[PDB]
Amino acid sequence: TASTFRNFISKEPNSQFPPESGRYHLYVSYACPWASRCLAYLKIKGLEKAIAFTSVKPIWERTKESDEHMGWVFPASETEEAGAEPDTLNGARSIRELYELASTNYAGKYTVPVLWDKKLKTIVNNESSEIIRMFNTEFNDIAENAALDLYPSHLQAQIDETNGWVYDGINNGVYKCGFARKQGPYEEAAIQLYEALDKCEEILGRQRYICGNTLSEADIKLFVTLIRFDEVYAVHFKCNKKLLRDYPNMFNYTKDIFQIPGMSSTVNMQHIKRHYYGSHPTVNPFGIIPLGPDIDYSSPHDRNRF
Amino acid sequence: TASTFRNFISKEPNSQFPPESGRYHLYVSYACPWASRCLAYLKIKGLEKAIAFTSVKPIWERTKESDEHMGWVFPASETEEAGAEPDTLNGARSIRELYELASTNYAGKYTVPVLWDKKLKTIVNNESSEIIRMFNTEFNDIAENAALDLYPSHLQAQIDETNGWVYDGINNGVYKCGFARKQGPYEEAAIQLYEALDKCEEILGRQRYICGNTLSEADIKLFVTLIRFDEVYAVHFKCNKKLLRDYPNMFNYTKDIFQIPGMSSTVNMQHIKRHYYGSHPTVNPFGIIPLGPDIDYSSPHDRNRF
Ligand SMILES: N[C@@H](CCC(=O)N[C@@H](CS)C(=O)NCC(=O)O)C(=O)O
Ligand SMILES: N[C@@H](CCC(=O)N[C@@H](CS)C(=O)NCC(=O)O)C(=O)O
Repeated sequence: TASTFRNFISKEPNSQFPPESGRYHLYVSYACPWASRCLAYLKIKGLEKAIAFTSVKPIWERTKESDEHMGWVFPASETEEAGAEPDTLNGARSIRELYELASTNYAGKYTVPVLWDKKLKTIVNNESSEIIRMFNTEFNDIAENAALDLYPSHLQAQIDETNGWVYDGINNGVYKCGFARKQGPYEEAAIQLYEALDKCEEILGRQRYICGNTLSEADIKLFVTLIRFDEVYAVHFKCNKKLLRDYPNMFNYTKDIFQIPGMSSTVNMQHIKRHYYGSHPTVNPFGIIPLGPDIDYSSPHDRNRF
Repeated sequence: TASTFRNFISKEPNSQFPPESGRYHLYVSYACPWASRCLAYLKIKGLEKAIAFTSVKPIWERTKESDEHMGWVFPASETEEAGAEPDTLNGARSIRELYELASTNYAGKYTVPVLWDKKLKTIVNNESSEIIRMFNTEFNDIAENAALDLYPSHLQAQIDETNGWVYDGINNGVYKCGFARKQGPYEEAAIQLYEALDKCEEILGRQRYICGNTLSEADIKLFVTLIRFDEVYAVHFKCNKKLLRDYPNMFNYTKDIFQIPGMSSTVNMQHIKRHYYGSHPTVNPFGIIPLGPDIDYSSPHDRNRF
């Protein structure tokens, strides 16, 4: 009956959602940067056994017969498309169906990520920024890497501040450029985007990570956008004043984070490219997929110089 | 009454078109690479006084009321749009109108360039490859730079051979990528495109120009495509396996040719970008113009190292 799903896992008494192992399930798309945040945290914090995940198909399809709604769909079998698995948990065929199964009063969009609860058969949370916070603290009793803290108290002020202008300028900014229907609004977003990127470039020139000498939540939010920049945003969203490849610091910075154990696991460039170029006949009518620079992010970087 | 306009200026007896000064007129668009070939030759060979030129508006508009045909149009006045001038010669309002005025039996496309004859009130030629040949030899009696030969006999074999695979792979190849409606054909064009570009890169690593140590016709045909690559082809036509900026030889090679006296005169990046992104609601519905890297091609190059 809920109109929104913004609840939290909690190690507190009288909590609807305690951090039990095998209880929760993460629904994602490799293509979506926001969902990719959560996949990164599962590997970084070592929550693989605690929380399994399933990825939908990259290209949108029709979710129902009665209306022409387009969105995320699950494959019918494991062999239908690489990187995608059917929803064996609830037998759903689309993300939309999972929401409807949780509540007929849901008023939001049918988006990923989705943190599902197997016990109450409901959606705990569908906000990536919140999912990664509870992935960072609430599962430390069973996390393979409990010590690792991406949101330590002494950084929260700087992380929240960084997240601020990085969200508006970069994470969400690339979409402002792509969804712009007028020249003025486009240039506003593009200008502000490369102001933010230059700002990052200067920071990462003095230190290894965006908020100091250690990895933080801010780095994961930034990385998921950068890893998609030259292949998608630079063409699909017309963000071409400068490519990531041309930012020496951010470029090696992306390689560095990509090469962190378990991170490359969460980058599926096929799903990334297939989704953006294949699910928007508005912006890309014939659904052609650019060749792309095909950069090897496993290749050497210079970020150890710090 | 002619169905085609493929005639030649000639210093021969009994020739319909002798190379008289002030007799012929060149109609172009700064945006079109093929037309830009001819502008380059006018400045290189020093034919400014001999042959005047007029540029149409970059963005296509309706040419008639009775049908919805879109194409080149002249401004009504000199102040309507920079880089464009009205057709004061024949008072035409579109390129289409110039063709119809030449012959009601014309069966080709209403394209630029157009080499017009003021005497017979007709179109001499509308093929860029041919226009530049007669710009190179037939006006040497009045050319400010008569000595300069871009198609000297001892290079014709190599120039024609270079022009061969450069036309299919690069000059026309970028369009094969952009007009591709299917993935397979796109990848064919994109693959073949970057095979040709790599081939150029290797050549220009051993020598200054594409056909040896001196500028030739082959260089002008290549340059007009390269100067448009990162701003247009790399995004609009999805040619993004590699940007020109990333080819050190071809990149400086483009700067070198750009800086040849009178060449920069023929590069109007505004017209270039406005046309491609503004005249195809098919490929680019909202007609948004990417910010673009805004490269200064007047900046220093390393091509004198030869
Ligand atoms: N606020 C959400 C954003 C999630 C989101 O925008 N997801 C996109 C994928 S990139 C989506 O599933 N969109 C589906 C739709 O709008 O139809 C978060 O940060 O987690
Ligand atoms: N074969 C011609 C090609 C000219 C050409 O394709 N021009 C284009 C501009 S890039 C044009 O005027 N197209 C107009 C149309 O097709 O409607 C040449 O090499 O000169």
